Amino acid sequence: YDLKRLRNIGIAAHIDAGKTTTTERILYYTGRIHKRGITITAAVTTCFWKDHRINIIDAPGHVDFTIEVERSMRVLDGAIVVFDSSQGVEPQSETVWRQAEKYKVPRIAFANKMDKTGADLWLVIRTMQERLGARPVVMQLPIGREDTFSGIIDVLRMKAYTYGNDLGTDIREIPIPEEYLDQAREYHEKLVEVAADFDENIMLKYLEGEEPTEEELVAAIRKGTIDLKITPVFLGSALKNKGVQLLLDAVVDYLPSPLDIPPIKGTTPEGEVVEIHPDPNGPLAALAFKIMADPYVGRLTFIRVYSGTLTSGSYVYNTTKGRKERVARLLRMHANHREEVEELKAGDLGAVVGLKETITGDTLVGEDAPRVILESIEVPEPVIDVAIEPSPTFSVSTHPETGSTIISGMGELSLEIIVVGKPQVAYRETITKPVDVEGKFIRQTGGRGQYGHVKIKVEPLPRGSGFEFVNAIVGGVIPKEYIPAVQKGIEEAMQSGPLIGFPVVDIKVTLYDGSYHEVDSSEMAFKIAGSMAIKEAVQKGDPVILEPIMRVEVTTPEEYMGDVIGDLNARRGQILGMEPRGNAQVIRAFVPLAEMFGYATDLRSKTQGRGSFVMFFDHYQEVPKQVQEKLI
Ligand SMILES: Nc1nc2c(ncn2[C@@H]2O[C@H](COP(=O)(O)OP(=O)(O)NP(=O)(O)O)[C@@H](O)[C@H]2O)c(=O)[nH]1
Ligand SMILES: [Mg+2]
Repeated sequence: YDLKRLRNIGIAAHIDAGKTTTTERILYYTGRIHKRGITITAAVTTCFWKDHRINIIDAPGHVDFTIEVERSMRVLDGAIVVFDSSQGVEPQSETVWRQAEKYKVPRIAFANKMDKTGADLWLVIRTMQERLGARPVVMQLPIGREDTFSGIIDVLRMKAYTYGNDLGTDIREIPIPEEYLDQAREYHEKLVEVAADFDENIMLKYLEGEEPTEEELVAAIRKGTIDLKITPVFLGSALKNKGVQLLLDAVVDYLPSPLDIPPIKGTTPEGEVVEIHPDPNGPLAALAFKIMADPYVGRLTFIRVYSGTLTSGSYVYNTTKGRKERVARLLRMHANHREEVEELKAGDLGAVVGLKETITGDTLVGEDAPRVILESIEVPEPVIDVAIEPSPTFSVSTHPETGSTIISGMGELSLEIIVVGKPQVAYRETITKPVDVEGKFIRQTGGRGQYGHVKIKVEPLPRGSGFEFVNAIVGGVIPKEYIPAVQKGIEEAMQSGPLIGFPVVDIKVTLYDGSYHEVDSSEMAFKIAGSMAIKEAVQKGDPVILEPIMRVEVTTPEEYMGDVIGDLNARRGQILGMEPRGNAQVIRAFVPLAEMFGYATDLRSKTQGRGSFVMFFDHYQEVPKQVQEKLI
């Protein structure tokens, strides 16, 4: 174990770019030494390359636009960004890129599919400059083109490589062929010129015409990469097994260890925000980031250790839940087998066996360690509903729309992870003026007399105040044995209101009068009496509809910046602010959830596919008269 030799990485790309085949070839090359039909299912997979441990953190999720991604991004240290060489940086690659600096994560690029017709390194470079404002450094040059792509020039070390087959079984270092020498020389000088910006010493040699050392140049490019200022570009063909080992070399060379990235923050008991340094002999602090029901050992919990050491066969403490846990065994997942380990130290990742109450996002500490918390406990709201009848916001409930069960969540595509219904907004209903009404069920039904009679007062309560019920009955006017029945009825009717059928929310109900019959009264009669009363009260109380208003962040290139604002205002929005993020602009806005349906598509049609958005429930508000009348 040595912290400097760890490379915690994620591979990021468009859906067609080659993330999976680049991953699997990586696992191939890394596992040849010493060491059924599946798509690699393991949140973190460990492997070895030139005396370094590479932990590949997978981010499957789904549509990868979710806020779930930031956990994946906080658990890894660096990224390889994979471009498809025919296209340059792609609309989503532009968003995928936009996520990475949104999280201060050092990245290298991999210009993939260099074998495919259209493949052009230069189109990748120029578009990274123009669209992403990236400052790419040309680290490699291709030998041949498309179908003739056969070799790669390393312009840092001025070496070339040629590939005999497409199988990854024949690699040979070769001299830079003569017709690429001028270009190679020219791009070497450019790379020295970049490196000179990060090392005074190198600038001087550049001016004097002295060649710097491999070590210096690698260091200077490493500095700039980690400092987020440059992006070394590498190229190849994962499918035709060319460029992959040189990519792995670049992971070691330029990507950060856990010491190279600023440390994670924690909230202590006393409430302060403290930094936590990767010290293995410090107290234990770990974060769970995915749970898997694997067959062989049952519930697995994957963790990243930030400080201290997690030991097999000991007790830990879950600070997010306030609970003892027994770590029965610790495991690592390799490409073909699982390994039982005695411990897991700071800066490392693995899986734990035997945990019971630990969910993803939860903090684990040593038994006598400081009780710190790493991820804000915020528990979001249930704003969308889906009738899916043919705990992390896949909540399941049963109420109105008899014989239909619902899956409530938030974020159109974001709640859609379990998903035969269509997405509906969670409207509420309330009154705007106090009323005073009666409920009366006086009937001959079911072999006997039935009689219930309640009078209630109903007021609206400040927005968000909830429900209040008061019983102001005097001298058994309604017999005491029946009050629970009438409460029960009031509650039942408040589940479905008068305008559109949704729960009633911010009202105060006061039961103040009524009457009964000495033989004919019963619990059933007073239940219905109360239910009748509240229905009438909500109709008479000049009722209004409350919709949820979302907080929205849209990131868009400046040229479309006028067209998006136009569109947001057409969606009954209010434009709150606008602060830049790279050569992009982020527009914050309030907008109704009713107006955000299929927004991902309109934004991409008004933005040439390069803009994206995130969304959060903020508050309930009334619909204007127009929208209410129309909501029928
Ligand atoms: N010509 C060529 N095709 C490639 C290369 N790498 C991948 N492909 C092809 O491109 C397609 C996408 O592969 P894949 O690894 O699934 O990409 P992905 O980004 O993982 N897909 P997704 O994210 O949707 O699961 C496949 O047909 C794959 O074989 C390459 O280097 N050259
Ligand atoms: Mg894939």
